[PDB]
Amino acid sequence: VVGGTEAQRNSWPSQISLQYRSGSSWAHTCGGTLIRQNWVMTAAHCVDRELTFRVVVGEHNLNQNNGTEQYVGVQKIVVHPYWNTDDVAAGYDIALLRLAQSVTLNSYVQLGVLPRAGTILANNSPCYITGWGLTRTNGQLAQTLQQAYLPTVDYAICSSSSYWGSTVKNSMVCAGGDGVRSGCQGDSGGPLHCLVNGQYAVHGVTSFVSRLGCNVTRKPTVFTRVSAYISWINNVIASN
Ligand code: NA
Repeated sequence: VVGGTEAQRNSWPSQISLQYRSGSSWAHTCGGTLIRQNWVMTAAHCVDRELTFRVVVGEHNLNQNNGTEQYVGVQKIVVHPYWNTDDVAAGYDIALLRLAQSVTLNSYVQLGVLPRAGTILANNSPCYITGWGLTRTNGQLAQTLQQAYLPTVDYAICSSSSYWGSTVKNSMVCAGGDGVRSGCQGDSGGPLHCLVNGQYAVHGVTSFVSRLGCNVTRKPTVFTRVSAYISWINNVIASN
């Protein structure tokens, strides 16, 4: 997250770190959201590679013991059936991961609340992106969980020529684009939390930014719109 600030350790209890085994160690690769005690939602493009993955919940500092982490293997990966790796702009950038064991809920570990199906945010709605992604274009991952305030940009605007044009679809949400704050590598799969009727819900799964850098004016971060996929999510979980 570029232009972010350190999150309080109990602000975003549905946030997870997806990590892969790298030699003798594990390394953070993207974010995601806990949606059942044994299911995680992330971006499809995060699990494109044939790696060994684990999920870490209750994480705050990637490089120190926080005393709150639970580590759990990924048992099954279900990517959206329409997803196509060489066409992120077509959408369907979403995947569910079944965990090997169910995690225990506490003040650091909670289920993410999803929006009702079909819900669309008005232009300029207040949202926070959270994650451990790069803190500058071509930079390094954050140690501690970061958050940034990124107001939504509605489809009519973000699909106009000076923004994303037809690369953005109605199945997506855009947020940010002020040139100071944005998502960045390592944030993919992570949540966009928006305050609706007094309650934060996860409205987006971070999907892509502009190859011209993370924080670029009029290239808001693009997220998969979770409220477009409520039935898909229910169906997968009901059938697995
Ligand atoms: Na830690």
